[PDB]
Amino acid sequence: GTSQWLRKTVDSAAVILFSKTTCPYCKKVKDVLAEAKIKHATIELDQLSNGSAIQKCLASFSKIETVPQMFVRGKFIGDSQTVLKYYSNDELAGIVNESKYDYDLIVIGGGSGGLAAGKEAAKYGAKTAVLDYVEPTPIGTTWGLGGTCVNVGCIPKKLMHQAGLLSHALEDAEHFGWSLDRSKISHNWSTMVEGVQSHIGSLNWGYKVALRDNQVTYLNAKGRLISPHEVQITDKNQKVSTITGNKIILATGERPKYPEIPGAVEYGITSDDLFSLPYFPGKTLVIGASYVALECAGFLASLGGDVTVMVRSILLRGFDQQMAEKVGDYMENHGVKFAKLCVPDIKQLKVVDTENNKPGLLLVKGHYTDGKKFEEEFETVIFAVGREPQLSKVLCETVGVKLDKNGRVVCTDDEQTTVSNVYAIGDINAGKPQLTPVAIQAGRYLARRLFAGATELTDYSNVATTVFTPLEYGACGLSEEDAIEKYGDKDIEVYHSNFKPLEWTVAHREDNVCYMKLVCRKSDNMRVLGLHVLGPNAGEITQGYAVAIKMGATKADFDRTIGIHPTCSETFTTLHVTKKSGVSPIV
Amino acid sequence: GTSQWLRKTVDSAAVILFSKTTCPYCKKVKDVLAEAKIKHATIELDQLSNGSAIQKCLASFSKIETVPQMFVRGKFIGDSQTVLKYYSNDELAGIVNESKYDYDLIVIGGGSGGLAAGKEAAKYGAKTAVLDYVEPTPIGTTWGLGGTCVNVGCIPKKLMHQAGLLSHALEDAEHFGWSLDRSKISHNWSTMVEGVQSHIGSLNWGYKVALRDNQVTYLNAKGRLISPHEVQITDKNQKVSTITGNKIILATGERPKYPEIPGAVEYGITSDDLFSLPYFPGKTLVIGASYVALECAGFLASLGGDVTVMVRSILLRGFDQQMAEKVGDYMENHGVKFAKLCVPDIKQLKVVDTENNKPGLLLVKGHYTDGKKFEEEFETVIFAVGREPQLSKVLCETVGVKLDKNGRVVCTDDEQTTVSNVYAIGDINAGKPQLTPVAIQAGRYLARRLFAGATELTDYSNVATTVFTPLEYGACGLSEEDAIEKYGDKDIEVYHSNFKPLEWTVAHREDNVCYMKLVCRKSDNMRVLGLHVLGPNAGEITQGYAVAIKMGATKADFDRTIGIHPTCSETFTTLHVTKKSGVSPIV
Ligand SMILES: Cc1cc2nc3c(=O)[nH]c(=O)nc-3n(C[C@H](O)[C@H](O)[C@H](O)COP(=O)(O)OP(=O)(O)OC[C@H]3O[C@@H](n4cnc5c(N)ncnc54)[C@H](O)[C@@H]3O)c2cc1C
Ligand SMILES: Cc1cc2nc3c(=O)[nH]c(=O)nc-3n(C[C@H](O)[C@H](O)[C@H](O)COP(=O)(O)OP(=O)(O)OC[C@H]3O[C@@H](n4cnc5c(N)ncnc54)[C@H](O)[C@@H]3O)c2cc1C
Ligand SMILES: COc1ccc2sc(N)nc2c1
Ligand SMILES: COc1ccc2sc(N)nc2c1
Ligand SMILES: COc1ccc2sc(N)nc2c1
Repeated sequence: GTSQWLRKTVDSAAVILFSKTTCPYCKKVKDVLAEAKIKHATIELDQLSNGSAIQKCLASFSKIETVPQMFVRGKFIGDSQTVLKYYSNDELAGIVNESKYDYDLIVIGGGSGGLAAGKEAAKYGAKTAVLDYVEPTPIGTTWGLGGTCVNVGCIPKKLMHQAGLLSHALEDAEHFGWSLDRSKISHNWSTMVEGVQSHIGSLNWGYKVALRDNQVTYLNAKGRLISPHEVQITDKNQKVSTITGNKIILATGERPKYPEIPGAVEYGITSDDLFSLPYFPGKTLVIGASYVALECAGFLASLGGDVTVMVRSILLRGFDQQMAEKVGDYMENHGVKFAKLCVPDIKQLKVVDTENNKPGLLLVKGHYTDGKKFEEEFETVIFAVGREPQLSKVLCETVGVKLDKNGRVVCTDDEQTTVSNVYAIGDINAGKPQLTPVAIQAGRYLARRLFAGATELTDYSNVATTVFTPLEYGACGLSEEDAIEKYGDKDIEVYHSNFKPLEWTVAHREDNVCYMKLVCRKSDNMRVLGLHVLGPNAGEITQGYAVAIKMGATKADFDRTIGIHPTCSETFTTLHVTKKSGVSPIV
Repeated sequence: GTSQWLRKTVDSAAVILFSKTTCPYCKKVKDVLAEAKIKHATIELDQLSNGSAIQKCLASFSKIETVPQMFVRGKFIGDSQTVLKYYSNDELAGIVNESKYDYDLIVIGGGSGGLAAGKEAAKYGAKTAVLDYVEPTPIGTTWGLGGTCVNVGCIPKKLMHQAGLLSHALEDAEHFGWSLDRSKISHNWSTMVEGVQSHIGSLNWGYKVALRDNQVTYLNAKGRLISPHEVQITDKNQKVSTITGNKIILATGERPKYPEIPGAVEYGITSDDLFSLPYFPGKTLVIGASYVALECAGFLASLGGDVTVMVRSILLRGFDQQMAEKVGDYMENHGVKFAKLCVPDIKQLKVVDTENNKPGLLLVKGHYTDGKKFEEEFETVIFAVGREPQLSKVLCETVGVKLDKNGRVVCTDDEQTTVSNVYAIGDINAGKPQLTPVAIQAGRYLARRLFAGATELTDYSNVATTVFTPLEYGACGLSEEDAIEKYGDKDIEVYHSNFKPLEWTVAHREDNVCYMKLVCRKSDNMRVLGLHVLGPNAGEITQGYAVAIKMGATKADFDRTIGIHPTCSETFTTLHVTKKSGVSPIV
């Protein structure tokens, strides 16, 4: 119990001090360590409810039972007299840098999860390397340190969403008394992209500064795991070499898929290319119906573009389908065209005009599921048909790391792979939600367990989401159809209501488009199984409720909490119309 | 136990059926009542924990132990056969309408609490009257049904705040690529007031339709309680008469105070006048430092006004003072001027030009707390120095209703006054938070206890708030200073952090002005005592966390919950810097 924890903690910690807050000999050792600039984990036994047992177990390692005790990479170094001995004899620095491997930790992948893991590990004295390389897109697009979210994901996507939201702010301003004329105003794409990219550039720089300031080695090189402890690296001159590490974290993420049709790779683009594109896409086809497809089509339409979305089967597969349909109906009422039940079978009519900064022109041919034909011209074609890893590029098959049928890494609930010193975090961890805050939490918590004796695991259940379509959609927990499948229709009650933002009244916007519902379990005290909201600032609205759902909130907890007025979120505190009653949810 | 609940329910309900969902005899009685358009409460005994105990207890009133049993105003009326007998002989309508009083319920006051109480009561067959009258301001301002929030409070105040927020949307849009020039755009006060007043008028009418469709008698008349059951009314022609009622709900609210100085009533205005003012206020002095004072000064400055606030001592007395200082510092940096530690001693220079729609001109003279003098000219002077009831107008002292030293009604935890059939709700209920959703919950919950046999009480603790200053401030729970005073400094831990909205990056707004903190109790598992956030959309951010705080959230609950990215709210899920540590909170 305690003894198995202590043995795991001593074996993998890089530099660790066992201590008590009240001991002057411990304080004496602490003072020497960072005077020598030695980072290390510390465990204060007088703060743990079974530190008495832990203190006894230490003797199995050191032959002594007192504090302080200092260890390095699994070996007892000494008590207070001995550490100080090594200090004044100039032997300490070499003791703490002695290692079987080049690094205590090698992280393959410099994105959301890998940067978080690497920085946290270095805080506790682990000698750490972070490797990052960006394979160019088929047209040559590349970018800096930070991963998919920072460069070609959450950050530029929401900034362009905000640019689209501002179009309605300009419209609304007239009704609130401002003198501008919305009809005489236009949008400049390249001015937007320049501002977005300047912010991304400050993030690239900020990450390189942060790794420097934590004493992390950053290598802009491609990594490949060739045995449990050996990582082969290839740098920008094609020089190949091998570095070794005790623990390995795989954190290499995914890249967009292309469909296997003529012309797709040659003449289309993906989200990887869109966020730094030097010309306005113009008339655009988006192929796909994921949240990436709908978000990109949405802001393009708000920025003045002529936009079509070609949908294989349904919108937002895997999300609540009543909410998916309301999301799409709103988009279709504000500009976006949909080619439903349709797939592509791409021809080039004009080459991209790199000089004058203009798109080319394309003929797209496809068919509907009944066999009728699709044929139309577009200036830009964007594929948003899913994302995949390519771990046969990162991971030799002889190492023994097990993958699933989709090519993701099969892990235990502490992120361990089938190779005992190798872990995986982020989008490549099979079965986990593919989100930046999850990858960050998993990375930081894993670093603390490896190098500071922590025990807390990452909790992957009921993680809230937000889809940033022109009208935003936040959710936490089960869809209504999943809840019914799991418990049966008679054990599920659904409370719901339309609402109108107060900001929308003077602006003459729609009365009954925003919507929210709570999906509850009758036989478990009306437990809230899932929460759904369509409306402005849906992410801000949803976040706080995710804490209450984590704690097991019921309908009664929502009723006894009082609202804040005037807000959209307060509508969750007075819900009363049930779906079974058949009463209308309009307001 | 069960005995005394049943007695209370029978004596108080207007029309109540005791039933079981499975019984076809109950189904037949319900249908008769529905056809005769008789509204009633229903208690389904087969869905209560001790419904079997109630069923035998009903014998004390009816001499029968069976179901259905119908009661009217405390009298047993009959079982299925007997009720059908009265229906067949055309005797039912007179039985259900006969009462010792004109009304089952008279509500004095047609505002947030009063309208909610009256509509809820009528849903269970209580015969209800709602009285409302708006005594004009000193310059003659008056308005329609709905109360302070609807007409001169939360609704018009947040609509003008939105108009002010749009000035920053206009500035921001240039940086996101839109071609307007904020420099050549102006604001028209009267166009704004017209749109706001048109929405308020749709609410006045909506409340009159709602009362009609619930069979509630609405009298636009001044009401005065002269004995426990007698209400004297005065109408628009000064015709005086008396109506009687079984239960009485006092819900008359408050009005703004004026300071006792020359010129104040003659030449100043209050928030009561501001929201329909026919001319732009111009150079404005706001006297006071409550949330009303600051919210009004904030949007006036954003609309292009020259605004000064005169502060007697501190900003936002009663709120967290660190937070209040950050609110005031933001307004000072964005154009509001402050005259600190200063009170007024008002002179007319120009009379309001009612013809060409222009303000007058005033001289304000005052003095600072050390003795220096204040003297300066303003076009409009707005007093926001508090609000008070005047129950001497509403309530004869001989009736016996206890008031406190401030003139508010002293109530038990079920809103009962010292006169057993008289209740008080909303802003006049002493010691309760003076907020619109509180009044609505109190009113709806009380009507159900009186007329449908409900037992749930209103919970007044940890009610969340939002101050809609130009940068908004949301809170739920204790201020930091109140926590320290109640538990001691050694037992309080404070986690805090600055943040920057992603929307502010491309717009080049400030890096370290938004701010958030959690105030926690160490010896109670790091219980979250209070939550505070300064930033955009603060009310949307805070609302959901109020459910978690109601359920007893700890810091570990905030830590194990995952963030939604990119949002402002997610910063709460990863807080780690403590105030004790001395580490900077900047980003
Ligand atoms: C358009 C879009 C929008 C999104 N919006 C959101 C959103 O709003 N909110 C949200 O929570 N999530 C969002 N996501 C998801 C989010 O981007 C991912 O979940 C997150 O980036 C995953 O982090 P990661 O560390 O697992 O991988 P990544 O961030 O992809 O990092 C992996 C890194 O490793 C590098 N690498 C790969 N192979 C090697 C190798 N052999 N050697 C060295 N380096 C290598 C990659 O080039 C990359 O830099 C979005 C994704 C997309 C595509
Ligand atoms: C400027 C301002 C801004 C505010 N903003 C907010 C906000 O953002 N959020 C929030 O939660 N709260 C806000 N409030 C507070 C909110 O308005 C009040 O808490 C709420 O209106 C109180 O409701 P009530 O039912 O107690 O009284 P009221 O809403 O004031 O209604 C009482 C009614 O009774 C009438 N009456 C009085 N005497 C008699 C009589 N003798 N006979 C007949 N009728 C009579 C009055 O004229 C009035 O119409 C704000 C208040 C102000 C002043
Ligand atoms: C549609 O109305 C809007 C949209 C976006 C924004 S950003 C801001 N400050 N105000 C608004 C108002
Ligand atoms: C930094 O640029 C790089 C880094 C590593 C590699 S491995 C390869 N094949 N090309 C590159 C380019
Ligand atoms: C316009 O409606 C009214 C209603 C009641 C009264 S009592 C009074 N003094 N004036 C009025 C006006």
